[PDB]
Amino acid sequence: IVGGYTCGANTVPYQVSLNSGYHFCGGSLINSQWVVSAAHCYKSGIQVRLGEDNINVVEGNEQFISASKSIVHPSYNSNTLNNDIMLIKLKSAASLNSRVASISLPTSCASAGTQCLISGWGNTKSSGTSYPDVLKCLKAPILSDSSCKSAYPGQITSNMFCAGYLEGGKDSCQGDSGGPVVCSGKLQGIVSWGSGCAQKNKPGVYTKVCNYVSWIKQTIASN
Ligand SMILES: COc1ccc2[nH]cc(CCN)c2c1
Ligand SMILES: COc1ccc2[nH]cc(CCN)c2c1
Ligand SMILES: [Ca+2]
Repeated sequence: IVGGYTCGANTVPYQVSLNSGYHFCGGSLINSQWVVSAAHCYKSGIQVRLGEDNINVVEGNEQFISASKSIVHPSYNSNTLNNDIMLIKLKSAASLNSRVASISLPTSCASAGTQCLISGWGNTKSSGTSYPDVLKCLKAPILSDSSCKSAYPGQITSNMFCAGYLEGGKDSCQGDSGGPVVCSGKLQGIVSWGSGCAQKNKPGVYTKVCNYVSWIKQTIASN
């Protein structure tokens, strides 16, 4: 997260870190057994780390649970990033509490102008590299579909939306991939892609979670 703020330990209780020897992506806990992330975060050997603040220090609220199964969306295209969503099932159920909590799925899509919270352990610099230990947060509005498409000609599908600041300076970045965009208490987005980070006229692009709720629910119901 570039241009954000330190969230505060365990204040984003649905935020997970996906770990394969190191943090490599975010995700969102949606029930005691399941995490939603980006399809571009797929790899084998994932350990889901819940209750994290400092990802390099055991602080006492973590739960570390290995994935039993990953399900990339059937229509994910890794060249265009269309349908950039994946589900991860935990080998055992997380113990839910005030610091490890699921985030509600949307019942309808969110509108341009809605304020959201984007979070992760990604790079905090737009030119250069610095990776934080503690979770970073950014409040950002959803942008209009028209401004999103104008910013990224030929690339925005009906399964994507932009959020952030056309002036630059505030954005998600590398390592925030797969993490949450939460608006009015609902998971509306997943950190998906963008041109650089925090660049003028190049806002972050996010998977439009509301399009996937039926797939998520039916997948959970049979897996
Ligand atoms: C865009 O950066 C990342 C970062 C972490 C990642 N893990 C696995 C993948 C590729 C998915 N098959 C990936 C990509
Ligand atoms: C500019 O390099 C990267 C590298 C990896 C990334 N993952 C997601 C994003 C977009 C964040 N808005 C991103 C950007
Ligand atoms: Ca920790």
